[PDB]
Amino acid sequence: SFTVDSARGIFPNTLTADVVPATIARFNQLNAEDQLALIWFAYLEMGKTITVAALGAANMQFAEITMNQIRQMSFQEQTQVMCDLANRTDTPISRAYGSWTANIKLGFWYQLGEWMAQGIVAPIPSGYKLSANAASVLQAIQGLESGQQITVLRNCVVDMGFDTSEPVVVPRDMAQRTQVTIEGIDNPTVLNYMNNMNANDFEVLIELFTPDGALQPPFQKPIVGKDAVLRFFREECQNLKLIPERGVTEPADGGYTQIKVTGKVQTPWFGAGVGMNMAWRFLLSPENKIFFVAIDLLASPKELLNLVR
Amino acid sequence: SFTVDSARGIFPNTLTADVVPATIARFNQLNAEDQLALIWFAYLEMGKTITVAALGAANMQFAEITMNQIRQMSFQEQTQVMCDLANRTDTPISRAYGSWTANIKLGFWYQLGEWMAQGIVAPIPSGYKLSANAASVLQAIQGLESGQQITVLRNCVVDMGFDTSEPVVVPRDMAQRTQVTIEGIDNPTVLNYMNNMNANDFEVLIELFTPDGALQPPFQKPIVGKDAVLRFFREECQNLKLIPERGVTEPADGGYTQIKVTGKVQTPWFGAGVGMNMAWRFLLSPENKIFFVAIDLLASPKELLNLVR
Ligand SMILES: CC1=C(/C=C/C(C)=C/C=C/C(C)=C/C=C/C=C(C)/C=C/C=C(C)/C=C/C2=C(C)C(=O)CCC2(C)C)C(C)(C)CCC1=O
Ligand SMILES: CC1=C(/C=C/C(C)=C/C=C/C(C)=C/C=C/C=C(C)/C=C/C=C(C)/C=C/C2=C(C)C(=O)CCC2(C)C)C(C)(C)CCC1=O
Repeated sequence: SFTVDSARGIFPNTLTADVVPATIARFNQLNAEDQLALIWFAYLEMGKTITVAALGAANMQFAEITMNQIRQMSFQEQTQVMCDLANRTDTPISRAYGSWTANIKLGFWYQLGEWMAQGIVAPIPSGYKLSANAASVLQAIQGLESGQQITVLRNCVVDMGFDTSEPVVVPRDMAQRTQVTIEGIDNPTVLNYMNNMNANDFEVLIELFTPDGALQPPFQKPIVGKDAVLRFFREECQNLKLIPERGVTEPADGGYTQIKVTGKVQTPWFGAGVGMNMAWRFLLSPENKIFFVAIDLLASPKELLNLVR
Repeated sequence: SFTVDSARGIFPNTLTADVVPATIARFNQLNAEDQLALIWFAYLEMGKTITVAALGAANMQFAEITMNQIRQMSFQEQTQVMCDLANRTDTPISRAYGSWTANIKLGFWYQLGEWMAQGIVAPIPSGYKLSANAASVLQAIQGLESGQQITVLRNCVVDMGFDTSEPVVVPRDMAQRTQVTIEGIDNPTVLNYMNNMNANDFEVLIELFTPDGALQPPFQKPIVGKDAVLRFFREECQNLKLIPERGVTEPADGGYTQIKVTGKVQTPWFGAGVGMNMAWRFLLSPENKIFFVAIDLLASPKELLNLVR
């Protein structure tokens, strides 16, 4: 009667941008000094693109205390803390970082990055050489389209720190809510998944799922059950713009229904500056609830028009 | 024996950018809808220049709660709150805003501005007309050099709300502190004023002043006494870059000494993107303490080379 394991293979010819996890794996072999410098360089040719729209919502007071403690350190001390983070070293600061949600980690580095650009905290050593391995990883990153580039950078940041404040979640006022249109799809479960995402209405959204329903983010394991999925929505999924374009519906065994939708997604971290090409792969129960949805980062815009079996 | 009143006229041929307070005065006559739209337009052609370097230091948790409350409002409700702020209306939100320090007010509008650019909060009405008066004020703003433009915008923002959380102040580590060089000036009181400013070392800095010493910001009244001046330093003066260039020293009556220094200042809100041309006008006591310093926004770069009586 379909498992999460079996559901995650629906629409198998959806070609994903698996260069992204490949490059992350290459990055995770580098030494910490290589990792910091590589991101800095990759940051120098897209850092002015980040926006503050994702902040003001992740609440940073306690993290900012640590940021100011770093700001008071000598450049040798600041360098060591950043290496501790990259190495996932077991230190108090690195444990604190590792406890943070993804948006707080990103805001932490975003602020430190601006402080570095203004000399307020330690820049990357002027005459420091990217190792041969690191130079090749950087070159690979520079060759990716922006949506894949920012995904690599986010995942690299989020994984730092030693692995062991709740964000304010705000549903949009009804008068401003939009309704998507999807060429070839009118199933309200799919339309309302998109619309409640876009309105941050996660309490309505989570009711579209089966009790054991699962959601699989790009290049991640499935998140299983309403509690975990809702937790993921509130922690990470605020102020996305989901812009689906088209989709197809296929019968599935046992009264299930599988739907593929392609389109574009914008993250509040970059706004309209970066449109990532995505696919949503749904498996709906006989009661038309979401038992499984996978969200794929597509290999290229050509995949937006790939709706064949 | 010199008063603050008499001291503020030293070096009188220092030509200031008094177009800045003139344009602020014109702005303060406009209706609230005109004020919001005018800033938005003026913001559209310099908004991507603002940086986050001034945040993470003004601590915004409590202000951000109000920002999220605004984010939840209908566009009609959000519009009214912003008009209340511009009109300095006596409302709870506008009283809260009016109680904030300058950097918190600026961060509040900075975040709302990004949210507006992404549709998260109410944009300016598409078919709204700047009145004839407002169109002329906007044109005047657009014609100013960047340093004067950002000064107009800051003062306009700071004055909103109904007039009735402490920032983390971080002195630079000694190993990173820089020393200015000023062509024609070696008086340590002047050099160390600049150096302690640049290191956020306000407790050392304030000791350079006489007990009754006064500081006059651009187009402001003098701030009088160590307590008030130190308060101003900690609330507003973190992470400036003072880049003095040259200066002159003149004897003054009663064993006093008057010094003029010209150069450039950068604010963390824009980093190196905006260099404001400034003059510092010091009156030093016989004990070589700062009895008075005025900081002038100069009319044009030509004034950097104006050291004549
Ligand atoms: C680290 C470092 C730096 C700092 C560097 C910095 C500041 C780096 C920061 C980089 C940032 C801000 C990266 C943000 C990436 C966000 C992405 C890819 C969002 C994707 C969301 C998607 C696809 C949504 C998907 C969704 C859809 C549609 C659903 O349907 C369901 C939900 C779901 C979520 C799945 C320095 C520069 C300081 C140098 C030193 C150093 O080391
Ligand atoms: C409002 C509004 C918007 C928002 C607009 C926004 C976000 C506007 C934000 C504008 C910003 C961030 C303006 C910042 C200006 C800072 C300056 C001029 C610093 C000067 C410091 C100096 C000269 C230092 C001087 C110093 C020296 C050297 C000393 O020696 C001693 C100390 C002293 C301090 C004197 C929207 C876009 C949302 C539209 C709606 C709407 O209404």
